Amino acid sequence: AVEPITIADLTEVKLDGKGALDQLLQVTRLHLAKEHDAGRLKGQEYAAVLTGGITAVLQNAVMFLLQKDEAANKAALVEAQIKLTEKQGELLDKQIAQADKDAELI
Amino acid sequence: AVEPITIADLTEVKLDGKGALDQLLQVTRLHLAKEHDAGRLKGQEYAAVLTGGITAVLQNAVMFLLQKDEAANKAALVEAQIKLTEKQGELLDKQIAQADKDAELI
Repeated sequence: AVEPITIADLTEVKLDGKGALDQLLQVTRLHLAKEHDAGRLKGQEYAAVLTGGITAVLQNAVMFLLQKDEAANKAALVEAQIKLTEKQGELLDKQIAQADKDAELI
Repeated sequence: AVEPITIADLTEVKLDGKGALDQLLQVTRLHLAKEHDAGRLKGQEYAAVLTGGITAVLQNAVMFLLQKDEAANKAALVEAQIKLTEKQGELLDKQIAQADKDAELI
């Protein structure tokens, strides 16, 4: 169950790839494109914003990939522990009555 | 019970998608649109604010997705432990009386 996360997983070199960096850049491009299509951006702020954003987007994507997968696993582990505590509580509920019946042997 | 959070979960590439980034951008757009509809914004501050916000919104969404799911699981685990401590307290309440009755065997 060990899928090795690789540079290909982060980003393949193609512009239209499926890497996380690639798709974040694509969505940024779409938002800027709609903004320019409406009368609100010239063709130069479009480049300025993207170039400014590149490194921050990279850092965020790197942060995302490392912590992404294991969080769901942690949550499932927690809910399994929830059920386990349910059962321990039930056993102790049995325990009190068992001891109370055991009282008079002494 | 392991749903793998993916890039699609974070954001699909479409503008009108259901990704967290997409919906945060949509709500920001709605607030700015109402502000412009009232006589309070020109069509250029609208672009300036959005472009400035992009990366901060991205960072906040990434922070949100990782910690979102497991918090509820942690809370449920805590309340299960609450019930467990209830039962342990009851058992010890049985314990004191048991020992007091056991006193004279020595």
